[PDB]
Amino acid sequence: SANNPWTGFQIFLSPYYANEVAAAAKQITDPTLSSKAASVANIPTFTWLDSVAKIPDLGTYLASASALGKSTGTKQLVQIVIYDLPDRDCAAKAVNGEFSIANNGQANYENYIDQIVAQIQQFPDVRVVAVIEPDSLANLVTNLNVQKCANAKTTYLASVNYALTNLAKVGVYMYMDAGHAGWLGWPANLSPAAQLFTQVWQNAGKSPFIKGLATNVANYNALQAASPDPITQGNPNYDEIHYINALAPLLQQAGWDATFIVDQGRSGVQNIRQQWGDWCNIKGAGFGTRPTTNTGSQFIDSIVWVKPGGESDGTSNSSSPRYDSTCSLPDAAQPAPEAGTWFQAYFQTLVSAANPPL
Repeated sequence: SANNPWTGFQIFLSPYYANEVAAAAKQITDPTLSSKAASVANIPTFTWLDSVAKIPDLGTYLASASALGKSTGTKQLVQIVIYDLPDRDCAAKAVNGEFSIANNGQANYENYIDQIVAQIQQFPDVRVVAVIEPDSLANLVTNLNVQKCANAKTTYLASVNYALTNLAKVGVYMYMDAGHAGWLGWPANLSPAAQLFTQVWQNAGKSPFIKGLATNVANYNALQAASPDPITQGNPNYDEIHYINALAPLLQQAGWDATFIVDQGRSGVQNIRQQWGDWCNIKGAGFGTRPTTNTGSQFIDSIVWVKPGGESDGTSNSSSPRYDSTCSLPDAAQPAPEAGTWFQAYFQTLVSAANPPL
């Protein structure tokens, strides 16, 4: 499209990820690996607003970005993930997330959005790009047979709508999460997916700030695969570019000339999964293509690092109340700590296996 949110801006680098990476490079013993590892703090990632407790961090990042822009003669851009739906991750094996539908989820999520909007409103010289609710809408395409998802459907739709509608009022550029090629890219899932995303776009008033969709968030697919990963058998859309090429024209026909962003933060190593649906701490993953607007596709505004590689996807300890058995599969790195916390051994391999190399 004409207006790529990233062009003409400097991305604000997460100080939280930078601090994690610096501490990790010190725990890495080999000096050559260590310098490459240390350089990861300079690679832009998304900040996950996975709880209300993270909202004050957003405020500090906006204010820091505003001051940095003035100090360096740049316009700054802060990258966030909206990730706090009630009954979050409905098809997962474990309950996570602070809000529940049965305890005023909708009002509490709305208040979470209101607190985010109230921060963003105070810093109009900082641009914000938000990924909207990974692992939400995609479940409403393929997983309505999952009872938790069926029962969450109206709440997910209403809550995502509230986020889109109100973040648009403060000019946030938004990409709704849209799964990945092995979820919604199956040809038979494309039309149902397009129908859902276009209904969501319509309900939020077709705001031009709703730029499109984010794919491969927290996943491992290639953007452009050299050859199909064996996990993809049966699906001609074996990588993200095939998925996006197939989905984009369906959205265009609805009057939404959508554009896309694609997570590649853990895509450096292909052919590492037994089954395509295995998502948790996949062993042998490497850092992938670094964020860039040089995407190779008319539909793709940016390659991004949404999931911050090195932070766990979930614990492998079956005694944890947060335990999802996907995190104990043969292709999951074990033992693994709680979701969101630092997983040092996993980070070190991401560095060693990076492709292109660091």
